[PDB]
Order: sequence, then structure tokens, then C-alpha cells
Amino acid sequence: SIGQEMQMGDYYVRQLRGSAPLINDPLLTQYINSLGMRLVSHANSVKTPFHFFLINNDEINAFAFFGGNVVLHSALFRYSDNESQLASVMAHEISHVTQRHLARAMEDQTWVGALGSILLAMASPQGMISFTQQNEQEADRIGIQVLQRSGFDPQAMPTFLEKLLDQARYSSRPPEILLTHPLPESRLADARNRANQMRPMVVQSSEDFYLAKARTLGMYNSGRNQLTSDLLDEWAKGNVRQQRAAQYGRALQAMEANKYDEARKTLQPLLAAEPGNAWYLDLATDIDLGQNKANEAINRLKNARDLRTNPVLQLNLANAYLQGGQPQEAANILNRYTFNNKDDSNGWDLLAQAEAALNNRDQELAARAEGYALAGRLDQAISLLSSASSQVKLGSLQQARYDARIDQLRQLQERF
Amino acid sequence: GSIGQEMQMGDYYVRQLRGSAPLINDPLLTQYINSLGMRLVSHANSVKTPFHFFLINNDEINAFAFFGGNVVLHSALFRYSDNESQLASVMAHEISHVTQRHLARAMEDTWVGALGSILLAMASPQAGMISFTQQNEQEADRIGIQVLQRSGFDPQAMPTFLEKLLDQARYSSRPPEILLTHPLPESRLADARNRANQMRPMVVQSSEDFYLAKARTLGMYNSGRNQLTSDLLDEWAKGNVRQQRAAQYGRALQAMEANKYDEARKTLQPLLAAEPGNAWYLDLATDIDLGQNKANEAINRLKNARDLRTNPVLQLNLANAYLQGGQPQEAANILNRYTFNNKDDSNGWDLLAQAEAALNNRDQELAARAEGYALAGRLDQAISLLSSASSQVKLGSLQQARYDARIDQLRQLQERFK
Ligand SMILES: [Zn+2]
Ligand SMILES: [Zn+2]
Repeated sequence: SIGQEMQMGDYYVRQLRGSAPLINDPLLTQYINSLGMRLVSHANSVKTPFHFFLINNDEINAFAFFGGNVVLHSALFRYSDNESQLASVMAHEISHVTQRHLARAMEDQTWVGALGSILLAMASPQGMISFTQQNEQEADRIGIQVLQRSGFDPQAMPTFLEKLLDQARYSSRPPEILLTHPLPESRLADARNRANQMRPMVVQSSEDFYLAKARTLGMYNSGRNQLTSDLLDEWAKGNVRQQRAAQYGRALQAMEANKYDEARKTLQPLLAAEPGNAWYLDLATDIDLGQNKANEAINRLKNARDLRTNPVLQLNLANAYLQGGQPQEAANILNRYTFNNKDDSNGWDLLAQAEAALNNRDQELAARAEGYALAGRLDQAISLLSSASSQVKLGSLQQARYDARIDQLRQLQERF
Repeated sequence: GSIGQEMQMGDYYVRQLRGSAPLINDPLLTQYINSLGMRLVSHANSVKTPFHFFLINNDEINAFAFFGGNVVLHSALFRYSDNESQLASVMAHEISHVTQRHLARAMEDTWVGALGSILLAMASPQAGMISFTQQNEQEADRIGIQVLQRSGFDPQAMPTFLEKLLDQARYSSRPPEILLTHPLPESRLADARNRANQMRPMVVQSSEDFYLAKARTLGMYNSGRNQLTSDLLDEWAKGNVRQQRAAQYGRALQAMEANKYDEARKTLQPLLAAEPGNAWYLDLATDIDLGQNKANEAINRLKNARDLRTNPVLQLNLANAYLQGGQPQEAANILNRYTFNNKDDSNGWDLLAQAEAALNNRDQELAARAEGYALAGRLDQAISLLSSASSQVKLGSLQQARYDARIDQLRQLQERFK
């Protein structure tokens, strides 16, 4: 049924988090899910919630499985020249889910672990899923309709397809994206026709896209996924959005190289123009904490317009409280945060740090258990909660909470 | 008014003392010395003024007093005092100098500053000097021994303490400074021994606060001859069990002074387990806790204290714990009420300045540190801080009216004396 594949989707996500190199950056996962949910917002026959994961892998690839869980390799940011092309890849994956392509592929079939090991191998940088040409024809047709309803450029799908074919037509070994997603000339030709058949729409990539590209290529450096100064030199001559993102990108690398004084005055003009922008506020806290100016980072975030609504600002201020020697205030935010974002391991780890500083050990063990549960290590999480349940009085409310959560984790184990 | 003049003349000298002499401003020690002193004053005859008792970080033994019931005791008194009744006899002796107005009556025969310069030279480790007539010293011993007795102390402690001063006046090349302000001829002694012999025999035990005060004074405020010796600590390890808890307390202090915090925490544990509610070990229990950045643990323990509403030592200890814990507002809630209930306590104002600074309430920070400067006799500097405070608030506001009013008060204190 649908309840099992949502539950089986959680299982694959948990072991993905436990061993694949997922990017857990607040701004990046917030952007990619915001953009992804915007596309789900205009998709048909959606029977599941949707979540979008970002993987630090310089090999371009994209795939999805049960429970509406979409996996995107970080290399997609360097291949996507505009926001509509990146969305073109997501709408393709989203359609793979609503059509239940992999689901029916696994209805004709130790079987869950066999696919879990395959999904894990596709995600890690170092037996692979492939879709039939019929599935891929449907995924482009329905995908381009989701993409037009979402207010992007329908022509971005064929230009992207032609971009990758023009680069991989001759290669002995094409990129992994074309093994999971076979792109013959026939599929490209049909993609270009349906794009030609609808209306022309020239859309500007959102500001958030260009800075997501800069941060992805900037902070999550690795291998071919460096942001060469070639792209930053080019963005310095581009449109008003690409020049700001260019200077944000080098303020980012200045902070990466501990050039904190250089980073502040480099980020200087952008923060003055948009003092309530999360990307600029996030980077400003990194620079302030790197120079042991925790108070200055706290006061800026406390005056932030949407601190009370934006999860990126809450995490930044909670961490600044910690570095500022105010664990209690950090815990007050993180206790609210971890219940508003139960699956966010950043919240759970920071709460564990706050509870350690406060010497509330059973609450620290409880927070540490969530990080282990989300990473698929259920036995270890059960172990921590058993310790937490042993440090509270028998018959106490807290003991009933820990014992009840152990039951949930234990029951989650017996399903697999 | 003579009593009015004497009380503000005393306040002027007390403010000069705070600003230049090395006073011990520790809550536990000042509360003990004044609790012991007030217990003597409450049994003294013809007390016409309040009394305050001050402690100097000075290894030279001396004691003296002046107008307004202000008596000054050097920390060396804990080195010479074998029992609480001996220390009480010195304070009873000095209390009687005030009630008899000896220093006041001696001065009826530039002059306000001439006496103040003498007072600080005797208190400072950098030593004119006042002296009383041996008639005056007889009245102080005669009246002091009766205050000593009505207060429940050993009257034989006074001659016993006088004789220990004489055995160092010839078995040592240095006459202890106390014997020069308070001269001790054998007649003075034989008169004292006779009176004590004619009162009731009384064997009294030193309070447990005395040994802890003696340990903290010599251990934490060690200076020169004022040491907490291993010979005395091991001697206290054999005496009554009060001295053993005090001896354990002293090594916990020195283990903390040398930043051996876990060694100190583990030494202090058995005394805290027996007496979980007394301020002495509670005070250091937080001190070691914050030495390891465990401020929450110090806070939780002090919120569970019985007498937090009544004991200033507990109130400051928790306010300081809130500050190190990163909750300055909870510290300010305590300190705003604390400073109002103890306006002459500079520890309270300094902590309020810290709390208001951490809250970025700059005008209130300046006003809090203004009180510290006013208590230290730095009235020009206090006025400067309140001038800055008044310049950061709108005119016509009450903050401005209140800051400017406080400046007016400090100016009156200023013009009363040159
Ligand atoms: Zn596909
Ligand atoms: Zn005398």
C-alpha cells in the first residue's frame, strides 16, 4: 500500500543519512526543498509528501524512490546554467514518483536490502538503477508540464538535455546521469518538440538560485565541484543578481581560508543593501564567530526581521548563543526547533551540545539518540534512551517519555 | 550636631579607607565579623551610633576605631587569635573606645585630613600614628571585659590575649603595631588578669564560623605572615571536629587557589554532604563549579537553598552564577533588589554593573559603577559617570532627573569636606 512505501522510504532515507555524504547545510536544504515543493505544488496525482536531498558528489546524477524522496547530486549546480534547468531535472524525478515507475519495476520482482544497497551505491561517490525509454518519455512529458505550471522556462528541459548529450555523445563512458536516465536522440527530439509547442517564457533565475550555486560550489568544495574563479569572474560581468552572488562567493572563500577581516569587508556592501537576507546573515555569523565576536553575532541575529519564522536564522542564533556561553538561551530555541523540525539532525546535535553545557545529561542523551535514529542506527539510539530512562525516577513523566520513544524505535526495527 | 558630624566624619574616613586601603570585601568574612561585632555592640552601654567592622589585608596586628562606630581590624588578628573569645576581646576593647568617645575627646585639644592620613598609614601595609592614654586603655579593658562577658565569651581570653602580645614584645625585636596604638605595660595586664579572675569561670567554645573565618582569611587572603600553615592545618586535624571541618575547608581552598579544582571539589564534598545548607561551603561549591564552567550546577544548588531570601552571601553567589551562566537578566533581577537593600555594599553594585553591561543598558551600567566609585571616595569620578549616564537619556525623563539628582547628592558630600 501507500503506508508501506512511505515507511520504506523512511528506511532508505535513514541508511542514506548514515553512510552517504549528505549536505546538511540549512540554507541549501531549505532552498532545494523550497524549489522542489514549488514544483510538487503544480504536480498531479501526488499521493505522498516530498523531500529533496543534496549529496556532495561531483558526478552528476539524480534519482528518486518510495515516499517521494528525491536525491540530487551537488554536481547538478555546476551543470545548471539557470534555475529552470535545475528545476527541469527535479520535475523529471518528481514525475518518476507520481507515475510510480520504480514502484512497478519492483512489483514484478532480502529484496529491500538489495535495492537499499543499490541506492546507497548510486549516492556515494565510490548494479545500478536504470529506467526504460517508456518511463523516460513519460517523465519528460509530464515533467515539462509541471515545470510550466510552476512559472519557469519550458525550453530549459531540452537545452539541458542537449547540453548533456552534446558533451557525452562521444564518450566511451558517459556521466552516470545518462545511465540512470538514457538520452537517445529520439527522446531529445520529442523533448524539444513539446517545448516548442507551448508558449515562450523568459524567466530570470531567482536571486536564491545564484547564491545557492555559489555556496554549493564554495563551501562544499570537493574534486571537480570547486567553484573556479572562472565562474566568479564571469558572474562579475553578468546580471545584477549574478554579480552580488559572485561577491558573496568570494566572501565565502575568504571566510573558508580564515581571512575573516577580508570576508567582512567583502560581504560589507551586500549586507547593507539587504540586511534581512538569510544568506548574508548566515555568512555574517560565520565571520563573527571565527573572530571570537559571539556577542556581535547574537545582537545582529536578535534584530533579524524573520528570526521568529526562518529556521536558518534560529539555528544560527542558537549556535551563536552556544559560542557566546549562553547555553540556556540556545536550549530555549533548540527545544522549540527540534519539535518543529523533527527530522533535522542539525537541530538535534545543537540541542545535545546545549544540554551538555547545561549538564542535563538525560536530556543530552535523548537529543543524541535522535541523531543516531535519523542516521539508521536504531540500536544505538535505543541504547542512549535506555541510559536516559535510567537517570529519571521510576514512574516519572520523563521515564514514560523515554520508554515510549524506545517503543517507537523498537517497533520501527521489527518492520524491517 | 556632634553625633551628626561624627557620623559623616566617619563616613568620609570610611570612604577614604575603601579607596586606598586593601580591605577584604568578601561576603562571608564581612558578614561574620559584623555579626560578631554587632553581638558585642548589642551588649554595650551607651551606644549612640551604628557600628561597622572592617577587615584589612595586613599581616601586622593592629586594631583601631574612629567616629561613627567604625572599627578597623587587620587580618593578622586571625593569626594571633587562638579562640573566638580572644578576637572578641579585641573588638570589645575597640568598641569601648568608641562608646567612651576616647578618640573624639582626645581631638578637642587641615586637621580633618591630618587624622585621615594617620588612619590609612596604620591600616596600609605601608606605615604618624594615634595613641591612647594608659588611663584610656584601662577604661577600654574595664568596659570591654564586661561587654565580653554579657556576650557569652570567656573573660579570661582578654588577659590571655594580652599576655601573648607581651611574649612577642621582648621575644621579638619588632614591637607589634597594636602595642603602639594600645600600649601594654604590666600594670595594664595585671589589672586585666585581676578583673577576669573576679568574674565567673566560663569555658566557652569557639563557634564553627570562627574557624572557617580563620581558615578563609589566612588561606584565601594570604599575605606575608598571614599564611594558612600546614602545621596549623595538621594541628586542626587533631583538635575538635569543628577544627577538622575547618581544616578540610582550608585545603579545599588552597586546592582551588592552585586551580586543582577536581582535587578541591572532592575534598569539599563530605562537609557539604553533612551541612548542605550553610553558606560557607555553598560559597566555594559555586567557586569550584564556575572554575570549570559548570554554572548551571552552581545555579541549581543555590535555588534549592533554604535561606536565599535572607542571606546576602547566597544572593550574591547566585547573581554571580547567573552572570557566568549567560543569564544577566536573572542576575539583574536579584541585584536591583540587592543593591537597594544594601546600598553600601560595593560587591552588589559591581555585579549590577556587570549585569547591566551584559544587557547593553549603558546608562544603568554607568550609574551602577558610579556607586562603586562613590563608596570609594572617588566622588568626582562618580559624578563623571552619572554625567555620561544623564547624557544618554532624554531630558525631562526620570532617569535624567534621577541621575542628575544623584549628582546633586554627591556634590553635597563633596562640599561638606573642602
Ligand atoms: Zn528519468
Ligand atoms: Zn586600646
